[PDB]
Amino acid sequence: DDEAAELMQQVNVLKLTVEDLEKERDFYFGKLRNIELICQENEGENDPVLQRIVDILYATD
Amino acid sequence: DDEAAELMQQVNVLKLTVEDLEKERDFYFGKLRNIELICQENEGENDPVLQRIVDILYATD
Repeated sequence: DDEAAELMQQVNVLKLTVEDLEKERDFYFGKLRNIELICQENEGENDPVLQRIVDILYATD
Repeated sequence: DDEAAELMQQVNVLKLTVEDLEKERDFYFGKLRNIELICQENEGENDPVLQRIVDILYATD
């Protein structure tokens, strides 16, 4: 009685959590992609500020 | 036998998924915050390109 019900509730909770995180992850990622394009389109400016933004975008750690 | 075991496996899978998404969500979010600061520090430039980046950062949809 207990065990299966407890796990089913946990699954439901984790499913809602994953859905919210997925949407947030995609929302933020979308912004980064839009920003990456803006930087790319203006590479001809030789702007040090965009270089900083570019380096942030491509950083691994 | 089946039910409880099936749900326990699903929980384990969802836990791993949430952990990965959380780290990705935070990774991307961190970049956006760093970029927001770069834009803020250079607001005195009146640069239309940074205005575009700022508007992307603050967009809701």
